[PDB]
Amino acid sequence: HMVGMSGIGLWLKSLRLHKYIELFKNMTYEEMLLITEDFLQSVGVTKGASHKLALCIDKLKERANILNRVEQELLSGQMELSTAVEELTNIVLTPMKPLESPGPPEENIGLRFLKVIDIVTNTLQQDPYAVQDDETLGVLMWILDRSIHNEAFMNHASQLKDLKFKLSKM
Repeated sequence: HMVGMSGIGLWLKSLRLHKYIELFKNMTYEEMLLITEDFLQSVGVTKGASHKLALCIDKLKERANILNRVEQELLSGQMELSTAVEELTNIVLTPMKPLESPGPPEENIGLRFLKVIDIVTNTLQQDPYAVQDDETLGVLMWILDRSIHNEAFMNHASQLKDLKFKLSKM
């Protein structure tokens, strides 16, 4: 697989679409983002899966805005941690290019994702009852878990394990 596509299989499995793993064979990250429902129907994907995958690809394109929004609303106190962690859950397994990918930092998905993780874990440790929310804390630990193994975060794995360790001891 090419840059940013090492997690394509796990992502598809998460959407119950791993049946189409071969479609991505030598596809580049940029090509994946050019996928349309029309293209999928044309290459043998059922109309149902074509629509669903097209929707998922569209959501991939919204990641930067979603992360930007979560960052903002958490900093303003408008968004609950449970909500922020739910949003992250739907992004953590998506195909992400390495942090070292040149371009506007604001559009660097991996970077925005790690930024939100910092805000979340920081807001958490400052919440007197944070420890009492077993559900939210459990999802977050799973997120850190999947992030530690995301090749795009290769050079941050150490910091992530540390963070996850700190939280496990609250």
